[PDB]
Amino acid sequence: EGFRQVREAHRRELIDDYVELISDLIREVGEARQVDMAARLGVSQPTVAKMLKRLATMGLIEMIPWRGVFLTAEGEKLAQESRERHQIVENFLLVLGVSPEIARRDAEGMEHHVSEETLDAFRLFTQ
Amino acid sequence: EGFRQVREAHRRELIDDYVELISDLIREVGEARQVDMAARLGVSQPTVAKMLKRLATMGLIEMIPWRGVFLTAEGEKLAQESRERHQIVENFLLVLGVSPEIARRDAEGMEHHVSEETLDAFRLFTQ
Repeated sequence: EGFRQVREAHRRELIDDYVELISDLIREVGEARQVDMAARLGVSQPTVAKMLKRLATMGLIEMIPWRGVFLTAEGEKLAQESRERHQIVENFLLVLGVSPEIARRDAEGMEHHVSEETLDAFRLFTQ
Repeated sequence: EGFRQVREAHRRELIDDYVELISDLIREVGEARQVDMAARLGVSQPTVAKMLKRLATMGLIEMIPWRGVFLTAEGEKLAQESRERHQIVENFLLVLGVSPEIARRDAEGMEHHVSEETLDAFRLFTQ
């Protein structure tokens, strides 16, 4: 599998993606169902169900019968913070002059590998 | 598991890391053994052996009895190119003003999520 540090960083990125996904789903279609999450992640339903229980254990999500998944106050803030980091990187790349599509693409995959000091540096760039 | 596009990007990053690792090992200790590769990757020996056969099939590596693993001309160039991309990102972050340690860290994890247009933009930055 791998070094503890790397697995822990990978777990963190998964958590962020899951809570951002849930918020985006509620915001776009009004609900976040397990089947829709699975389809939008590209994974089976069993693995989504598996991650949801981990999230509940971390007090990040609440599951309601016939209504799907929702975020808790802690989970919604976590999603807001991830989104914010992705935006800082995206805006930085836009200031650099990268096409809007590519800027948004790279920012999504890059953010999780950007240290805090680097993100600050990106933010710094006002121009 | 996931979307084809994502799995293919992940496979690519693994290939680069493996060939860079092999070149770095030969350069630092004169040889690249499976047990040392496994230990330095944080994975078991079975998975390294598994990836090595995939690399041989791609004509990227050659395995020699009692001598370990070596790269082919194609494999050595692939490693040189990965290293180069990591360097472009690292230098870019240094120009930005990020500490040497963090610059090298983020560049390693970032490069695989940086599109070509973005890398050019990074290179562009001369300052």
